[PDB]
Parts: sequence; structure tokens; C-alpha cells
Amino acid sequence: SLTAYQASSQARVDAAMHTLFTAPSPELARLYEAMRYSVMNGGKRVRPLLAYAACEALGGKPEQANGAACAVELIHAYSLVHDDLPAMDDDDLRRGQPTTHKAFDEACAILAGDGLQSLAFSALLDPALSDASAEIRLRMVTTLAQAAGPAGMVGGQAIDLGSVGLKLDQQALEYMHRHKTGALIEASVILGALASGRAEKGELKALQTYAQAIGLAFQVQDDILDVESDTATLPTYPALLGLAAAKEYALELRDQALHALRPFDAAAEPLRELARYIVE
Amino acid sequence: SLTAYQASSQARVDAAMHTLFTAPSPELARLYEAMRYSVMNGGKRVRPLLAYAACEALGGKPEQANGAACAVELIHAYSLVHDDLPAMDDDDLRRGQPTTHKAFDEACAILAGDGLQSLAFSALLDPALSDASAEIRLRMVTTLAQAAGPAGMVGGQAIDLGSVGLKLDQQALEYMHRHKTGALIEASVILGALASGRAEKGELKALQTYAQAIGLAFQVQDDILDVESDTATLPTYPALLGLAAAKEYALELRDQALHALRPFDAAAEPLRELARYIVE
Ligand SMILES: [Mg+2]
Ligand SMILES: [Mg+2]
Ligand SMILES: [Mg+2]
Ligand SMILES: [Mg+2]
Ligand SMILES: [Mg+2]
Repeated sequence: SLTAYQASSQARVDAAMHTLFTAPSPELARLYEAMRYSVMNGGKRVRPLLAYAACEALGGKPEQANGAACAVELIHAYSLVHDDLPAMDDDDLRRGQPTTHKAFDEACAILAGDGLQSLAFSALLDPALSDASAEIRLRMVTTLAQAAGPAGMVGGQAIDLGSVGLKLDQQALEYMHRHKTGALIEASVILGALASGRAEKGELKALQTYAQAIGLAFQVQDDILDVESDTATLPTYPALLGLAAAKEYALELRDQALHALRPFDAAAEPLRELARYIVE
Repeated sequence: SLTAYQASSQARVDAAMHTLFTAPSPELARLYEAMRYSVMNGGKRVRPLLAYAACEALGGKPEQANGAACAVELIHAYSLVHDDLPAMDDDDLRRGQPTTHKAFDEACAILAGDGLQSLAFSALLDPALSDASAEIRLRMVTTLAQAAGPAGMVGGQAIDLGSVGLKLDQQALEYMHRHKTGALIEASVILGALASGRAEKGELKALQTYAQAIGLAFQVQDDILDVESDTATLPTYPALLGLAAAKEYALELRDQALHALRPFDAAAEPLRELARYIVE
């Protein structure tokens, strides 16, 4: 089941990340603690799940993707630490608990995020977290840097900033989302597939399509749930499309993701289950 | 001369970095502009100079180290963008011109720094900026991530934060400096040496020793110059050692750096000139 697969994914990446967060000296203890706080918050580890699942879909042992899984989670975690800062989203809480700058301070949170990004690259190339060839590994870091950087995730965040008080159309909203969250979701599946040592051109293309579709499905579904909650109590896909059409679109995106996985056997079931889960 | 070598180093890295800073879309233009602003400020490019000089000391063509040079400058630049933020150093000016958060805003500066770090890794592995083997290149990214991250430069910044209002001894001050600036100086020489494709174990060790010595020499000399300026107008090495002893120490560090380069021929002259320059 997806519940079982999420639990195994979470346990595996959490255990793998453990070693990364021991300070080499007492002087550095607080920094490493702030990084741990930013990561070890009981997160659902969807990005590790995607990396492990992509690896297994191609016949790899999941631990082959430990470096991939750690890297994408560390990039994700750093992005949230910075996003929560007063200069950005200005959030005092995340999932009910104080954000890193509140539990520590702003300077510490800035540095914790900066350190987490560097650690993500270290994890990708750590021989204990994988065994892929130098060349496969080359591809991995190239992909992560492109996905995480100013043409990917950071670019998405900058688009989000630059769109405050603009009336975006569907194309613009999707473009933003594809950067802000799609890029790192795609990196998760591509890195895990690469980690198997068995990935062919066609399969990577298929996984890219899958990843982009679930990336958008998450965003569309989030908007639908917001409207349904507001209806219950009182630029979005429902505003642009109408709620009925937005609902149809979320199902369409799920179906696009499932269709992209047609070249894979039963070993891809966790990826199929995740796509279904998004709209359940 | 060192003037000539600095000029060539600056020109080469600036030209190499140029391509990196064109936005792939109008939506991303402001982010790329903020990154350019943070880098293209007329900086002296000491870290690129070190990378090129280390490469040439081992018989490489300097352009072999373009990826190394760009990477270390991009990491340096990102570190300053974050350091200038109100939550950190709170500086409105850098080298006489408005800092990135002042010319743009804080959110943009946070993201520009985040994007610059990702770009540093991209530059390291860009086939247009070097031609080293996948394996040499593996070593390069490993080294950069260790130097830049929470056990290196970011660690140094965290030590600096955690030392506010402490009376540090010489050992503690040096430990901080070795992290805050020494790590990236060492990465500059090691990455450039690796880029030559000709680096042997003993030569890398020698360059590490050179790098640590000039890293400290810069810090000691800075403190001496601060005291001499204060004397002229009105935890530091002069306070801990006495000014006379601090002066002797700066010369000692220069001599340690020069001694470390004894295994190299005339091709290492720019590294020797830089060591002499620090105390002139
Ligand atoms: Mg928020
Ligand atoms: Mg090979
Ligand atoms: Mg939304
Ligand atoms: Mg300052
Ligand atoms: Mg000083």
C-alpha cells in the first residue's frame, strides 16, 4: 500500500540523513542542531518516496537511491527554512511547530538553509549513500543543480515574488508552479531512476512526464481543497477554470501521470499509487 | 607582475561568468539581474586568481580552471549577499555601492544568494568551462561542497555568530578564520590544481598548506591595518599577541606559504607574489 511505502521511505531516508547531522566540533553544534530541526520535523518525505520508487521501478534496490533521496529532501528543507523568513513568507509556524528562525534566530536560519544546500550536494556524492558510477553521479549533481537553482526552484520562488498583485492566467500560474515545485519533483524521480544504474533515455523521458503531471496535480488539488474548505466554513485553478473544470483537470493530470508509467511493470506501483493518492 | 596576473585573472573569470547570467525567460530576468549585481561589482577576484594560478603552477592552461574559478567566485559572492542582510551584518553598502538587498529587496537578495550557490555547482560541471575527467570533476564538487558547507565556510559564519561577546583566545580566533575564509581559499587552490589534470598527492598537500597560511595571513594583516589606521586617526591578533608580535606573525605566515611552494618551479610565481602582496 502507499501507507506502507511512505512509511518505509520515511524510515530509510531519516536513517540515512542521521549521520549527516553530527557536528564535527562543539563550536558547530548549534548550526547542525538548526539544520536537524529544519529537517527532522516528522516530514512526509514525498521527494525521497519518489526517488526510491523511481529507483525500484527500474529494478534498483532502494538504498541505491539514498544519496538521491537525501539530496532532494535537504534541498526541500532548505527552501522551506528560507521561505519562512520574515523577508519571504514570514511564518512563525510550520505544521504546527515554531519555524527555524523562531526556534533559533533569523541569522541561524539563513545559515542553516545555506548549509543544507551544500549538504545536499555532499549527500549526492557520498560513497556511503550510493554506489553509482562517477558518470551517473555526474548526471545526478548536474540535474540537482539545474532543478534547485535559478532556472528551477529558486527561479520559481522569484517568479512567485514578482507576481504579487498580478492577475496571472493559467499559463503563467502553471509556469510558476512548474518551477517552484515541479522542478524538484522531477529531480526526485530522475535522480532515483539514475541511481538504479539501469535508466534508459525513453524511461527518463516517461518519468519526466509523470513528474510534471503529479507536480501540477498537487497544485491543482491544493487549490480545489482550499475552495472546498472555504465553502464549508464561509490566482487559483478554480478561479481561472471554474471549480468543476478544475476538478476535471486534477483527474486529467492524475491520468496523464498514470499513462506516462505504461512502459513500467508492477515495480512502478508505488508511483501509480502516489498519483491516485493526490486526488483521493 | 601580480598586477598583470590579477588583471588577466579578473578578465578571464568575468568573461566566463557572463554566459551564466542570462535569464532563460523574462519572468526570471530580475533574479538573474540581482545575481549579476551581486557578482559583477568590480571585485578583485582573488579566489579565481588562486584557482588559475594553482592550475598553471601544475602546468595546466588557465582556462582548464574556468569552472573552478567561476565556482569559487559564485560561492564567495553568495556568501556576501547573505552576510550583508539585516539579520546578519546589516550592511547598506559594500565597497561604496548599495548592497543587493538595498538595490533590490531582502527577499530578492536571499534568493539571489541561494541561486548563486546552485549556479556555483552548475559552473563546476559545465563542459564549456572545463574539460576534466568525470572523476577529477567528482573530486572538485566534493571539495567545493565540503569547503562551502556547514563544516567549512557556513560553519565559520555560524562560529562567528556564536562568538559575539566572547573573549576568544588565539586558537579559537584561528579556528574561526580557518573556516570562515580559509576553507574557500583552500578550495580555490585545490580545485585549480585538480583542473590541470596533473595534480599529485604531494602537490595537493603543499597547496593546502600554502592556502591555509595565506588565509590566515590575510586575517592577521587586516587586523594590523585596522590598528595602524586607528593609531593614525585616534578579538584581534594585535590584542592577543601585541602589535609587534602580530606583525612578526604575518611575516611568518607569508614565509610558511612561500616555503610550501618550494616543490614548484617558476610557473608558481603568481602564488608566491600573492603571498608577498598580502603583507606589502
Ligand atoms: Mg508559508
Ligand atoms: Mg570513468
Ligand atoms: Mg495554489
Ligand atoms: Mg559587513
Ligand atoms: Mg579581524
